[PDB]
Amino acid sequence: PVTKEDLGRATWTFLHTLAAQYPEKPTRQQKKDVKELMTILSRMYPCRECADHFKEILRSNPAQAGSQEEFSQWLCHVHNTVNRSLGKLVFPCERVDARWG
Amino acid sequence: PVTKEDLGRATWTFLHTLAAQYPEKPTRQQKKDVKELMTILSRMYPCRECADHFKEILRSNPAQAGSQEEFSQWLCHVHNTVNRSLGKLVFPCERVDARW
Ligand SMILES: Cc1cc2nc3c(=O)[nH]c(=O)nc-3n(C[C@H](O)[C@H](O)[C@H](O)COP(=O)(O)OP(=O)(O)OC[C@H]3O[C@@H](n4cnc5c(N)ncnc54)[C@H](O)[C@@H]3O)c2cc1C
Ligand SMILES: Cc1cc2nc3c(=O)[nH]c(=O)nc-3n(C[C@H](O)[C@H](O)[C@H](O)COP(=O)(O)OP(=O)(O)OC[C@H]3O[C@@H](n4cnc5c(N)ncnc54)[C@H](O)[C@@H]3O)c2cc1C
Repeated sequence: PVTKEDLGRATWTFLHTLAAQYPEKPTRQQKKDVKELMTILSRMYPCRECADHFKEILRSNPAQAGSQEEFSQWLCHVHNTVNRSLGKLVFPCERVDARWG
Repeated sequence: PVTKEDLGRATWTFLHTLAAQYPEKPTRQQKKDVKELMTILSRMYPCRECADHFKEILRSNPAQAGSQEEFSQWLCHVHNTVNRSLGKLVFPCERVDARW
C-alpha cells in the first residue's frame, strides 16, 4: 500500500495547500515553523532517495518564508527541480495560486 | 480546488507513512524531529478549527516517539480520536502496519 508516488502526491498537496494558507505578513514563529518543517522533511521524508534530493535542494535553495508569495513560489521551484529530475512537466510558478487556493 | 477532506487524507497518508518508516531505535534527533513535527502541525495545519482541535489532543496526549511501534500506535490513537469526533468509523490500532 502507498507507493513512492502516492506519498509524493499526498505530501505535495499538504505542502502546497500549506503555502496557499501561509500569511501575507507571517509572525516570527510561523516563519520559524515553516523553515523547521522543511528541515525536518529533509531528514524524515519516508522515501530514502527522495529525502536525500530534498536535502540537497534545501541546502542550495533555502526556504523563502518571508511571505505567502515567497513561500508559494519557493515550494513550486523546489517541486519543479524534482519534476525536472524525473522527466516530468515543469509547472509555471505564476499559477501556483490558481492551482492551490 | 483542494477540500478540507483531501487535505486530511493527504496529511494522514504522509503522517502514517512517516510513522511506518520511523526506526525501531530512533536517535535523539529523530525523536526530537518527530515531536516538533506534531507541534508544528498543531499551529500550522491549514483548516483553522482543525488546528485548534489537534492542539488540544496533543496537549493531553503528547507524542510518543521511543520507537516505530510506539509512534505508529500513538499516531493511530490520535487519529481515531479525530475520526470519533467527526462521526467516522474507528480503526482498530493493531492494523496500522496494514493500511501503511
Ligand atoms: C519533498 C518531496 C521530495 C520528492 N522527491 C523525489 C525523488 O527524489 N525521486 C522520486 O522518484 N520521487 C520523488 N518525490 C515524488 C514525486 O515528486 C512525485 O510526487 C511522484 O512522482 C508523482 O508525480 P505526479 O506526476 O503524480 O505529480 P506530483 O509531482 O506528485 O504532483 C502533485 C500535482 O500537483 C501539481 N503540481 C506539479 N508541479 C507543481 C508545482 N511546481 N507547484 C504546485 N503544484 C505542482 C499537479 O497538479 C500535479 O499533478 C518527492 C515528493 C516530495 C513531496
Ligand atoms: C492532524 C489532523 C487534524 C484534523 N482535524 C480535523 C478537524 O478538526 N475537522 C475536520 O472537519 N477535519 C479534520 N481533519 C480532517 C479529517 O480527519 C479527514 O482527513 C477528512 O475528513 C477525510 O476523511 P476520510 O474519511 O477520507 O479519512 P481520514 O480520516 O482522512 O483517513 C485516512 C484513511 O486512513 C485510514 N485510517 C482511519 N482512521 C485511522 C487510524 N485511526 N489510524 C490509521 N489509519 C486510519 C483509513 O484507511 C482511511 O480511509 C484533520 C486531519 C489531520 C491530518
